[PDB]
Amino acid sequence: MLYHLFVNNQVKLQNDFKPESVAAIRSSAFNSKGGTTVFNFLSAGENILLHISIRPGENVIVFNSRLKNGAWGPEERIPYAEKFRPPNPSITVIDHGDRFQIRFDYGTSIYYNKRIKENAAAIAYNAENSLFSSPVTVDVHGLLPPLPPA
Amino acid sequence: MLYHLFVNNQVKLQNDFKPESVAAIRSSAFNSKGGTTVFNFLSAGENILLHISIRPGENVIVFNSRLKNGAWGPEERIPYAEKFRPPNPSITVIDHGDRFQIRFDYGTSIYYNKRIKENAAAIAYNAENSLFSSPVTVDVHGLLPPLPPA
Amino acid sequence: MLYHLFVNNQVKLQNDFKPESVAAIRSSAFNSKGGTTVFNFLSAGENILLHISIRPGENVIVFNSRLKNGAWGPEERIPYAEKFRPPNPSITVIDHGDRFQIRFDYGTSIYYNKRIKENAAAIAYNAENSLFSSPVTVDVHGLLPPLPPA
Amino acid sequence: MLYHLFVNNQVKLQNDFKPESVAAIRSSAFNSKGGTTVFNFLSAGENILLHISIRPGENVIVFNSRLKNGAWGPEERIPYAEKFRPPNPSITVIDHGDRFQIRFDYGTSIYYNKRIKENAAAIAYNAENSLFSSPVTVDVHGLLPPLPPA
Ligand SMILES: OC[C@H]1O[C@@H](O[C@H]2[C@H](O)[C@@H](O)[C@H](O)O[C@@H]2CO)[C@H](O)[C@@H](O)[C@H]1O
Ligand SMILES: OC[C@H]1O[C@@H](O[C@H]2[C@H](O)[C@@H](O)[C@H](O)O[C@@H]2CO)[C@H](O)[C@@H](O)[C@H]1O
Ligand SMILES: OC[C@H]1O[C@@H](O[C@H]2[C@H](O)[C@@H](O)[C@H](O)O[C@@H]2CO)[C@H](O)[C@@H](O)[C@H]1O
Ligand SMILES: OC[C@H]1O[C@@H](O[C@H]2[C@H](O)[C@@H](O)[C@H](O)O[C@@H]2CO)[C@H](O)[C@@H](O)[C@H]1O
Repeated sequence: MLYHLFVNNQVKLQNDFKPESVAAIRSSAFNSKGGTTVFNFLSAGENILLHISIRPGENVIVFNSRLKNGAWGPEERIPYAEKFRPPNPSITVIDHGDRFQIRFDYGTSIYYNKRIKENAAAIAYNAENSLFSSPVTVDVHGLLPPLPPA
Repeated sequence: MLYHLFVNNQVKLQNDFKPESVAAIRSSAFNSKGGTTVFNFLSAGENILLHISIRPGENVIVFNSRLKNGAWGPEERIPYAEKFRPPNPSITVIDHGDRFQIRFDYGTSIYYNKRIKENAAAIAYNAENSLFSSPVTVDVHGLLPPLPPA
Repeated sequence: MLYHLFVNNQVKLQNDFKPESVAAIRSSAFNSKGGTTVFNFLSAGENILLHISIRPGENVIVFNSRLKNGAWGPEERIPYAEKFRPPNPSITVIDHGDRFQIRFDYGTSIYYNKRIKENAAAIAYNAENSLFSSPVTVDVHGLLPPLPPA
Repeated sequence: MLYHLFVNNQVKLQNDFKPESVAAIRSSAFNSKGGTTVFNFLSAGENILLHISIRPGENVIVFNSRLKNGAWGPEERIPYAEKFRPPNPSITVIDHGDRFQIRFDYGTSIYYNKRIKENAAAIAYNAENSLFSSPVTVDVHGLLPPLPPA
């Protein structure tokens, strides 16, 4: 299923993003001078199941969760440098049931254990001076598709 | 290469669309009540190498070519009914040197012999009440990529 | 990388099967009357990092690990029924650093935590009356490849 | 549909290779010192609809056709050099209805007009000292599948 997720907006998923589900986020540009760019996986109740904060100017990507009206939990971080590949940087999120797998263009995957057991109903995109394009292409799968030889 | 082609606009390609090149056009929605939607493959000199005019009312897809300041030549048209598949309708164009191959969601491929011997420098998208999303996700290849077993 | 893994034989990998690596195993046939078929991911020192024992009669798929000259540890098994899809049954293994993820044609993914902290140097295939073809087509990736929209 | 086409043998297609059909041939090796290697697309009547003769020692690839007990027609040739890419060279054949498209690893595609109007029922592989592996992996499609971004 294809979606065009615009900045400072979101897309309501046709089906719940649940275990086995794959979200392929791809940008049609890379604005090297952009600022903090955020991507949230929200539940039907608007809880933030997976928060990804891409901070170029702090050289770190922060992962967290929080309930609609709750506080943030502990931050899980990683170096921002050499993760994205211009001109079409991408982010791939896979629900492995007990945790999420987030793969960027470079480096090994980041594993985030689930903190709020609920499936995702929507994907949000927030940033004032986005690091990526608007919209970004999002192809959500019900499961891993057949893979090409390369 | 990923491009986001907004309606009544166009996208300047990073490299010429030439023989062996494949353009994968995908929309995140299908507006049944949509009007006439047009996709053009333009050359550097703005010649319309391949004109794809989708007409729901008139029930046909019309293919043509035309120089920037010239007149349209004969039309090669086909039935519009049962070509697209909602919610993510698609259009794929492949350059085979002497002719273009066009493929939709349903039916067989359509072949259109080249009339203006030039490569494409940009892809246009026009519509008053587009049949598709805005923008449309467009993936351009230099050659046919590795195929999945399914 | 494409390998043809013949039965009761193995294939020496061009590069270590490590975290982020994906192995796409596919058979060109399914022999219903097949017996116990085994696939092993072996380390340079011939340790059996991941043992996949498919048992049609006993109706289960058994996962285990073992040092070259050591004894098997506890078995992590699952029901065999409705896992494969003829005529081209498949098995996919992905290394996630701390555990392996196994996927068949049907059902959800299976996760097996690593027991022997070593990378795989070869992939073995054993069977008296194999359930699959000989050889089996095997595509190994360094990282997850680009995914088709479907 | 997957097939394992062994040298000096063939594979009977589950379905007729006809217009829109794609055959993806991939070798798991490249024997640079190998000799002439042949791949034939045969009809149910054993007519050779598409003959591909890969001649390294003559630096040419020859295309031809002929009926089960008929003579060869005129040869359509091309340079052999820099077409295949080790260690996993490939050949892709696509039926465009009025002609075939043959793409190797490098160079533009070769277009062969059909000479015997019949669909293919089998694919043969002949060579004394093959340039490729045995078997070769063959994934035949009923039509072009969804393409990955790269
Ligand atoms: O935890 C995610 C959350 O972080 C906020 O920023 C934190 C910052 O990381 C921390 O070092 C500082 O002490 O407190 C800030 C506020 O909690 C972001 O503002 C917010 O957008 C999320 O990304
Ligand atoms: O042929 C492409 C061109 O068609 C124009 O419409 C045609 C119409 O299809 C034809 O039946 C009539 O005879 O002439 C019209 C004008 O030449 C479209 O208006 C134009 O945008 C192109 O799509
Ligand atoms: O556990 C992997 C190992 O199993 C052996 O068979 C086991 C059998 O599954 C178990 O029920 C019994 O208690 O012990 C047997 C031998 O330890 C297989 O023979 C061996 O090949 C591996 O597959
Ligand atoms: O035409 C395909 C056919 O060619 C045969 O070889 C030809 C050769 O190409 C030509 O130059 C010579 O004059 O005659 C030979 C016999 O026709 C191959 O022997 C045969 O296998 C096919 O590849």
